[PDB]
Amino acid sequence: AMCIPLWPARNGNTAHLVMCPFAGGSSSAFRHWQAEQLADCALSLVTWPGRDRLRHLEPLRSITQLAALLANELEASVSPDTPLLLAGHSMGAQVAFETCRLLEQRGLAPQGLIISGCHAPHLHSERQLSHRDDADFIAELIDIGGCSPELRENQELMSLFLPLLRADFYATESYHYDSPDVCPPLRTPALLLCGSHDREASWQQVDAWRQWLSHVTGPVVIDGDHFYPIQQARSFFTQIVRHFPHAFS
Repeated sequence: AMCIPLWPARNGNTAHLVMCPFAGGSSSAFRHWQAEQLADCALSLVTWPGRDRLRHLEPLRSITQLAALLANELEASVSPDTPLLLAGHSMGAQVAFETCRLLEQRGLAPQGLIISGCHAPHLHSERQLSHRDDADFIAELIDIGGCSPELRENQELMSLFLPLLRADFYATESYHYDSPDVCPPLRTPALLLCGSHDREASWQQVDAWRQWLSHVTGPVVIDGDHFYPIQQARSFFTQIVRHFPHAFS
């Protein structure tokens, strides 16, 4: 399964929040979330094929391919009686959006979509990595914030990580539409989140998601940098719960 549980539901809550991770983010990226359940919904993290317990698979190189895998899994595994919330940050926002698109088409719209820290699909990120050689690629990764310079000093780590990181960044950078009118807007209620000091996604880049979303609140600004879903988890989940009161009973 792509989805791995992080929180069980508690206090009788029936909602299930499914989180799509960062580009190159890993299992370990979200241990901080497992340390303390901040809301009563069940909470699962999506694993891209090619790493963690799915390392026996080749990494996919397309946002829409990831979304098709995830939409099928959720359609098979989530009871239609379960209020479903789809969330994603950075590249995960693109997968969450496209997954929501497929579920919505199928008559299985989730109760909510949370788009965090990501430019809209008709835009390109101002940071671009896929054209760079390995040294430059890693320097961008370090600049983003979730990568040790130790990676540069070990060809074996580089041979392990770079195909995964490069696959992720190719996927998220090649993901682009010429115009919002290429698809009908999504009707699933949506929340836009962005960070006050997030260098990967400005308020304007996230606000542009309103071209694709019929029922949207935000951007709601969380005080933090690109890692605010982790470093400011309390604000992150507070804003999610607040904006989806139906789904949290």
